[PDB]
Amino acid sequence: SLRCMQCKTNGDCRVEECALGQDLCRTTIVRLWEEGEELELVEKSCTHSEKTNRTLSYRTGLKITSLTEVVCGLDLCNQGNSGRAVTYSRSRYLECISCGPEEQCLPGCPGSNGFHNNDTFHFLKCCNTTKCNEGPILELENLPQNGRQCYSCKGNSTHGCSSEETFLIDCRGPMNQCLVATGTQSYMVRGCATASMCQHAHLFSMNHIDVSCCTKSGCNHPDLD
Amino acid sequence: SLRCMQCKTNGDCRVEECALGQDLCRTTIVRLWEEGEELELVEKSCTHSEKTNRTLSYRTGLKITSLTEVVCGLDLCNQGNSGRAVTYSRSRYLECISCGCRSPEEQCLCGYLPGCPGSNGFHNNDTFHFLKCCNTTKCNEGPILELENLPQNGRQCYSCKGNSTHGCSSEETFLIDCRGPMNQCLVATGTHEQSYMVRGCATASMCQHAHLMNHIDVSCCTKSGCNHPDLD
Ligand SMILES: *[C@@H]1O[C@H](CO)[C@@H](O)[C@H](O)[C@H]1NC(C)=O
Ligand SMILES: *[C@@H]1O[C@H](CO)[C@@H](O)[C@H](O)[C@H]1NC(C)=O
Ligand SMILES: *[C@@H]1O[C@H](CO)[C@@H](O)[C@H](O)[C@H]1NC(C)=O
Ligand SMILES: *[C@@H]1O[C@H](CO)[C@@H](O)[C@H](O)[C@H]1NC(C)=O
Ligand SMILES: *[C@@H]1O[C@H](CO)[C@@H](O)[C@H](O)[C@H]1NC(C)=O
Ligand SMILES: *[C@@H]1O[C@H](CO)[C@@H](O)[C@H](O)[C@H]1NC(C)=O
Repeated sequence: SLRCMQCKTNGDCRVEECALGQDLCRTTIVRLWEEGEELELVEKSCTHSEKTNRTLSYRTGLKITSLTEVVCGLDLCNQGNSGRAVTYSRSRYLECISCGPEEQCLPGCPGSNGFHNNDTFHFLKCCNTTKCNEGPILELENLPQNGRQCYSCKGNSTHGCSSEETFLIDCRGPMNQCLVATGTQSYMVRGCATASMCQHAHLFSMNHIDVSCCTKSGCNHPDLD
Repeated sequence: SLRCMQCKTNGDCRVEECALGQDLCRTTIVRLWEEGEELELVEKSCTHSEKTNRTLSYRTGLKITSLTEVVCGLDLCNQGNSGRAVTYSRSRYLECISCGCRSPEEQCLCGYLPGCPGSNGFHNNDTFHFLKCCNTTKCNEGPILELENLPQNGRQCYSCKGNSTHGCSSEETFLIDCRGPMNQCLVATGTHEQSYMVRGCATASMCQHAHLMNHIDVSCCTKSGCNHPDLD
């Protein structure tokens, strides 16, 4: 009876006897090139000569890339303040797509969104063209001054956003608009935004998010709401 | 000097004092939805507040997918049966592309001459090649279907591979029924690294501009069985 080598990189590799009706050994090679990169994967497994039917997935056309950065000056501040351990990666698959952050099955895309203040940065770009995908998303530390200045805070009207705590900051990159965002107990941020953000906002990450923008330096000052 | 968390997936995780002038701790979260799949990555590291330059890549626009599948029915035959070990995965990067004669590797500067956009299929009795070239995000989301998922399209071609004395003689040449869009009979004769020969079912694209065998010589016809040896 028929035994094949069962092996793929980062896997439990063994010789295995196959199930009945698995009559073929297989070597698979996937070579993939994009953006000057060449990936080459090999997988060896049993397999079958029978044709077997399989569903085809919903070709969405859209790839959504979302970035969030947080910075601080104090020691060890990027340590997580949880009791338990921190997530560093996560694969999530929506199995509806194989038949049988939005949940559509059976948005203000394409475009980019941007926001930042003195110590946090959120960028989101969704693309239906290949060039859009190949572009990298630049973090705060690589965006130059744009001549705009806006006010920055986050927190209650008494903790996080209060005359002491709100500072004027020099905007960077395409975030050449000033922004306020109101939401939820009451909670608020100020910072530089892209004009894109002011139309379709998506942030922390509160609800009943109320957003307004103005396009002159300093104009998101508190005594202007 | 300031000590921050340095940690990431498949990374060396620790607390480290940062280099001078790196006055900030950082936490970065990248969520990435694509083809019904949500991937998120977190990175904690040092960084700095002064803006510092970084170049962007030449965005090529193309994604070349390539599936290759080889089968046999004999015990332990997907053994690579060489003395030395075998490559399960390999990543290559062209450093030029970060702002630092090709086919199908690439030449950035013998440049931008594929004839690609589209797909190229070929199979024979026991091997299968398919080359999906992409220009839009929708052809990417199309998976490449293994031979076990292809119906028979009605065409029949002859099939061999190897020397004209060993592997591609009337003795070793068998008719096979093609599957999928591989509705053309093909012979190709190239070279290894003497003369090489291969016959199989291929696609019309495979016959126009496609490869993947040096000094490739390809000929295609579309009547079942017409890639028979004594027809060349
Ligand atoms: C899918 O598979 C079923 C049974 O396995 C078969 O009746 C049907 O015709 C197949 N459809 C296609 C398009 O191959
Ligand atoms: C992307 O979507 C827009 C609609 O907003 C459409 O006009 C355009 O043709 C699409 N591009 C691609 C490459 O699908
Ligand atoms: C908002 O106010 C309450 C009480 O006034 C306080 O306990 C809480 O910490 C404040 N919010 C933040 C984010 O500090
Ligand atoms: C990169 O830095 C150089 C000098 O270091 C500067 O002249 C240039 O303007 C910077 N890049 C851009 C795109 O401005
Ligand atoms: C793909 O490239 C071709 C040029 O060969 C062009 O006609 C087409 O619009 C491109 N599609 C996209 C989505 O860029
Ligand atoms: C045909 O090729 C084989 C290798 O597959 C080689 O060993 C053999 O000598 C060749 N036959 C000739 C040159 O007649």
